[PDB]
Amino acid sequence: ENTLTVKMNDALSSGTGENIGEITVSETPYGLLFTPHLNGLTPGIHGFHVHTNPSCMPGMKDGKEVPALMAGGHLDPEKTGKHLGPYNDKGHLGDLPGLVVNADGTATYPLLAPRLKSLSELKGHSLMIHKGGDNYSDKPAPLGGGGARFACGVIEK
Amino acid sequence: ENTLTVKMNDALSSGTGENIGEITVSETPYGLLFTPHLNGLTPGIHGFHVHTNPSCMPGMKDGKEVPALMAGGHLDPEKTGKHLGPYNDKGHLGDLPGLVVNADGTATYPLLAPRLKSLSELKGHSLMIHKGGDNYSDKPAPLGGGGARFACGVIE
Ligand SMILES: [Cu+2]
Ligand SMILES: [Cu+2]
Ligand SMILES: [Zn+2]
Ligand SMILES: [Zn+2]
Repeated sequence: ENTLTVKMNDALSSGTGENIGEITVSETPYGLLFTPHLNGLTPGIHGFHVHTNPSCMPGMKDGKEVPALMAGGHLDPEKTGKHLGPYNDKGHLGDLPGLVVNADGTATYPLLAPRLKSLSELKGHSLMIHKGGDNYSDKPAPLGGGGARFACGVIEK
Repeated sequence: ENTLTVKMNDALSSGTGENIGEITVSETPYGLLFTPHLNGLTPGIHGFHVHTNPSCMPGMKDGKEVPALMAGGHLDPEKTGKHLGPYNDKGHLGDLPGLVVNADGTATYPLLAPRLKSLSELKGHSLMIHKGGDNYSDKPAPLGGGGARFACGVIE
């Protein structure tokens, strides 16, 4: 393909929740462009990453159900172990720019991830929108401060 | 490392208004990164572009003083005459990603312009923040719908 469309749903401790739209991913000469067509989100910047597993299912951790835990960690085929954002090749390949949410809860602003070059790199993985933001660092909080997983979609094929 | 710090000031019909912070420009392997440290803006997305002239002063047009008119138009060394945004090399080279302003009126979210590669490409030009947004197209409104010029900073 030259584009793909990822449906995004809210992540619940019990499974999958409300559909909040889709994200269209296209290839550009500068990398992958993520153009959201979403609603249902808190205004501001949200952590936004490709995660390793093609699942948005919840999982148990320290006694409690965690929404979208089965998506696994940030996509990291080079096993860097480091959350350094979309502009640093020393960290997770799955680190995308923060998702920008408008005051009415829609997300429309397009996001360029220059380190990703082909839609093939997304196949068999998941897209994640977090409750918190992303300062592209593991300091002062791990994983950019994204925290909990709010919405999720699977890229199959 | 080599970075530029561009002070940004409100643009008024009578001249230059109050400072609203600065934008730090850095070079990355993927292009220039504009990291804003601004305040005093309306929440939302603002048209954000490099303009040709190293001035932010106002000027008269069709009988009215226009804020920051002296910056000229969008930087366009290839004379494309088209506004197509930061990801499309068929339009103005000066087209940057829209400036993201938080609910409290501050701008902190960093913006990558992949088509710009060296800080030297910004010397002798200006950075412009518009009142309106930017849909990276000349339709439905020309120049992405940025409209009037709200704040501006000279580089060199
Ligand atoms: Cu994530
Ligand atoms: Cu402009
Ligand atoms: Zn990461
Ligand atoms: Zn333009």
